[PDB]
Order: sequence, then C-alpha cells, then structure tokens
Amino acid sequence: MKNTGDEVVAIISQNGKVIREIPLTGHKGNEQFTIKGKGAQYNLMEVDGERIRIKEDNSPDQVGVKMGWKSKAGDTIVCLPHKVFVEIKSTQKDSKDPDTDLIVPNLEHHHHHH
Repeated sequence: MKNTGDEVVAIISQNGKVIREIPLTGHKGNEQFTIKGKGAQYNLMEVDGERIRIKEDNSPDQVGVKMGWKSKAGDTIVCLPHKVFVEIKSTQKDSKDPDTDLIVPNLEHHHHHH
C-alpha cells in the first residue's frame, strides 16, 4: 500500500547545473513543474504516485517520454535539445559519483527592470 523505505529523490539539472530536486518515494498524489531553459526550450515534468515522467516538451527526441514512469535510484530522464538531465538517487547512503564540474552563475542581461 504505502510502506516504502527506499526514499529516493529526482535530481534535475539543466545546461550543466542543478536547478531543482523532487522527492519521489512517499510523495503520493500528482505534481507538475515546468523547466524553462533556452529559446522556447522547456520540459513539463509530472510526479504522479511516487514516480516522475515528462508530461510534455518540444523536442524531436522525446527521450524522457519514452522513459515514462521512473522512480528508482538509477533511473534517468534526458532531453539534450533542452539540455535537461535528470537522475534519481536515494537518501540512504546512495553514494553516486559527485561530478561538481558545473556551469558558472549566469548573469541576468537586463538588470534594471523586467
């Protein structure tokens, strides 16, 4: 029913930096969030019943759409046309290789008004 001890979280990174991470295990019900990156390039992600998938995105690959419901430590969601890379890791000592070679803080080229 709802006794799940394998507490895993989905790590969302884009362009080469971690932008968000959603807990899957125990996270019952439905949840949605839109990953906006470059020119018109976005990924509408959906977490429904302790599992995550790409609900909709504008890519000719649609790889994450083929991936479907992912929810275990080791599952991934990859949309290179949008530079979105997602991997699922567990909270309980799930020691994955932490490659920290990320992209520098991107400047908002319009800082003065919207």
